[PDB]
Amino acid sequence: CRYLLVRSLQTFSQAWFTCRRCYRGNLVSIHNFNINYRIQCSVSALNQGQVWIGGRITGSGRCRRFQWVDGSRWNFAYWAAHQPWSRGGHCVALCTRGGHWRRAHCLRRLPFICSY
Ligand SMILES: [Cl-]
Repeated sequence: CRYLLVRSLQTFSQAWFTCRRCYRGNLVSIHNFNINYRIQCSVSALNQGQVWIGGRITGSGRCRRFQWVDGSRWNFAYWAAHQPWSRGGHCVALCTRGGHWRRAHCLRRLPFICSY
């Protein structure tokens, strides 16, 4: 899986369409632990504690159906302790320290990982 770290802080939608606009891809869609580690390796120097990825807790009310923007299936997740319920927004963000996933509010401006 090819992935590119963009260091500019942008909202989720911004990042999503930024990946599509600049590199013709999407926000990274992680499907195993290897990619999660390599992506964790690429975000070991980021001061920002989190980075956006393609995850979406998209559910009408309380359906809370995790889904990737890229459309790929949702078969893997590396959730942090005390996650991912009763906290956070609708958009997922990978914690730079450790590599565990979080739930963040989409309007937050954080670095992101573009796939290509
Ligand atoms: Cl939100």
